[PDB]
Amino acid sequence: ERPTFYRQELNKTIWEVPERYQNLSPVGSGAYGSVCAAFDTKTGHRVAVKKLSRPFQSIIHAKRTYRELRLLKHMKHENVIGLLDVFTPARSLEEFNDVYLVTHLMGADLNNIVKCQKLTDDHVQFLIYQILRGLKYIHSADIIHRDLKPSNLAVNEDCELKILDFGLARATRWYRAPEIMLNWMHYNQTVDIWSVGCIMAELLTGRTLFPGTDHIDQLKLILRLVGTPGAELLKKISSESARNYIQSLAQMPKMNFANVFIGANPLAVDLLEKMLVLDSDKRITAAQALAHAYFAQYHDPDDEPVADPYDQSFESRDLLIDEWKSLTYDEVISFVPPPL
Ligand SMILES: Cc1ccccc1-n1cc(C(=O)NCc2ncc(C(=O)N[C@@H](CCC3CCCCC3)C(N)=O)s2)cn1
Repeated sequence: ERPTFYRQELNKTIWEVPERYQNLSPVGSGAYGSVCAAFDTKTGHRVAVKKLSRPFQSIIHAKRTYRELRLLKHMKHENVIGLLDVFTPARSLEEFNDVYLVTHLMGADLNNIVKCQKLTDDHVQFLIYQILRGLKYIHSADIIHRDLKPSNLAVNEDCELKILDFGLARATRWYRAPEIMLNWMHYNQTVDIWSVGCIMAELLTGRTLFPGTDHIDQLKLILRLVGTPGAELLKKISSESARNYIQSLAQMPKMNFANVFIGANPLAVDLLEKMLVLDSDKRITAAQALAHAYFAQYHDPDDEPVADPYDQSFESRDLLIDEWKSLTYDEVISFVPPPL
């Protein structure tokens, strides 16, 4: 039942796509990759079409291609980007050299909702609720985002939010957890919870919480708010050199957040305290945060679903370039679209 394709020049390359997709036009000025908006003649809705770059040039390109298709095929949740379609003009494995991914077309990213102005407390509740609902789902599959920031979060006009990643699945360091920038090495899923705390502060105040000029300055701004490590945290660091280094960027106590977020909802301030903890073993989880009193008007414990298990064992394998290309071809052929 193979569709009829048509060719055109877009982004100075030949795009070849099913006649299903009409009125292609480049969007994002390069910020999303090679992406066009299009009209889906099957549904009457607009979609985003991404063309992958040199997908089987090398073992590293081939494994990156496979990884992104496996992640997108897994994600089935309202608050996470999903795969509407995946296609290739190739009629066989022999001629397989191009991959196209189709998602929802979003309206605006969170920088374009905030625009350096405060949001209302009710609007902040609704946005952060949806990010946490998405993160409960991703974390339940043992997937960590690792680069959450306003540019990777997007809404429609009804303010319905989805999580995406415009980088390489694993630019600015303003949203990065302190353990990552201190090279502490034993990361857990609450690196994403740190990023959510920074984003929530920014929605409430209209300003960046930790706008560091450089790597050193980023850590000094963090430690001025959250303080020098306590005795319980220092006991979990191996190297004398690492313990000296963190203490040399601090020598200062944790501030009370009630003194920093003047005018804010006291439940907002309590939740920010539980997200922005230096010791990642003591940081609140996505599931715990959804039950916090700050989200009473939105929380439904019966509609905060978890993921099917995600087999990540390919990440440990060393395969030949034609093997990664064949595994990718099989995943295109096996795709089942979501319901109309
Ligand atoms: C028009 C607009 C306006 C304002 C903001 C955003 C948008 N906008 C851009 C797209 C888009 O590029 N869609 C095509 C895509 N293919 C692939 C995508 C993607 O997110 N891969 C991830 C997938 C895996 C992650 C895993 C963590 C959770 C999020 C998905 C990756 N880098 O491998 S997104 C849709 N809407």
